[PDB]
Amino acid sequence: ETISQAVPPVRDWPAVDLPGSDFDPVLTELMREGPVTRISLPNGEGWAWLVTRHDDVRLVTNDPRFGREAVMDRQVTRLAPHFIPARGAVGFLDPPDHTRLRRSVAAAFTARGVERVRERSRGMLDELVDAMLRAGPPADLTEAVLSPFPIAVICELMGVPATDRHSMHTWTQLILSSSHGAEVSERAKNEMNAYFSDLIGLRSDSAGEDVTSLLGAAVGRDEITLSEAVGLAVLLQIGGEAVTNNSGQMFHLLLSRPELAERLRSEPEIRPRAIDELLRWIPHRNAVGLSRIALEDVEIKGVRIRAGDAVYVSYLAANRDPEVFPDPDRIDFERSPNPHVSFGFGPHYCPGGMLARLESELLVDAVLDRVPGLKLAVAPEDVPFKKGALIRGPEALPVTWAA
Ligand code: HEM
Ligand SMILES: O=C1C(O)=CC(=O)c2c(O)cc(O)cc21
Ligand SMILES: O=C1C(O)=CC(=O)c2c(O)cc(O)cc21
Repeated sequence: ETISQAVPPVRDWPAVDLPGSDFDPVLTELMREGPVTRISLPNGEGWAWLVTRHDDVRLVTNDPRFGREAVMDRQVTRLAPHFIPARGAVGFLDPPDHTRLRRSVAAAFTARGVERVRERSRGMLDELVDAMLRAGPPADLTEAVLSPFPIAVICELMGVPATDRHSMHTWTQLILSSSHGAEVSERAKNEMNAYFSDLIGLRSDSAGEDVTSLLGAAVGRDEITLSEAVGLAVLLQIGGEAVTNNSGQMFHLLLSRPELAERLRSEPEIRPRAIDELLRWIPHRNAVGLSRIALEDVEIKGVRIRAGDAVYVSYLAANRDPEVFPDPDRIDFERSPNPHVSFGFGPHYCPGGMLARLESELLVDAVLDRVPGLKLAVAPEDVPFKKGALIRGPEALPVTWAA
């Protein structure tokens, strides 16, 4: 019985700033190589496994045999020189503890929960768009709207005072500053970890609808510890700005394809489905994020993952799975059920998914029908994207309209 292979060599995945929303050439390679591959990233050390197919990604992210808690142990190979989550944040918690932590704020993030901030956010967005309309056609449709809106929405939902929004943005970008943008990221994490400790403890020891009040209440009832509450609050706060990057890519795409743009401009009722397809397609991040450690031996597509080995999943790769999404690279606003995974999978799935969709829907409504014929001020290829980041997106989005 011939001796075959299951030894894909370790392939280096250097830090590379990609153009616009173009797919990562290296990930394409890894995908076709096989369902299970091995990678080496800029920071940390080792060669972690990489899963890329839709079904296997769901398996790894939803199976108790793969944990996050142990990732803190050794120094797994990764993109960021530092680890983003705190030593007790949900990102580094497994089911037992992870479950009661997510349960503490779950009601604030369901479709029903986030719809409660819908109208409030709409007014907030109109104020930003109106201010832009007042300034003048030449505008940066990121600094004017895409950045300020998501920041205001997450701050209002978290219970962060408007006067502190600038601090949140400063710290978040230093932490997600592609991390290799220094490492000054650790001090920024600590400062943010101190801010939320104060907020949760200070004032949030009463009754409010905001998330920090909810967390403070849970801490007071001894349901979760401080630190657990702070760790979760910080990840929610930084994650809230993910909509800036993503919607930036969303509008760059739309403004690059007149066919797609007019259809959304003419058919408002198809916008929710269309936005979900865009979310599937847009390559949200550079490379991969946070791995999981095999807690025991597990076989994936004929490959034995040894206990202790690190394993990454690529949600971007899974969203381009030919088997699940026929003609993966094509943007089809109709799309069958299309269960992408841009918001992750398993216990760690994004708590902000519904909120992100709500924000994107409001942004599209305002940008397409509030601003008279908005359009890119330069060629799609001339739009500058962030070069040295974790979450991909425009550094600036030059636009004009018709006023
Ligand atoms: C279109 C915008 C967004 C995208 C594409 C996105 C995507 C993701 C992905 C891929 C993960 C990884 C799941 C894993 O660990 O395997 C994640 C986690 C997370 N996201 Fe988002 N996200 C978005 C917006 C948000 C927003 C607005 C918030 C704040 C409400 C948020 C909060 C979080 C948190 C707290 C986690 C960690 C969950 C955990 O480990 O339990 N996300 N997100
Ligand atoms: O763990 C990941 C991860 O592995 C990939 C991500 O994109 C991500 C993210 O966008 C936000 C997060 O809170 C966590 C992650
Ligand atoms: O981009 C990353 C990333 O590269 C690793 C992360 O762990 C992470 C995270 O825990 C939360 C985030 O919002 C983003 C990230």
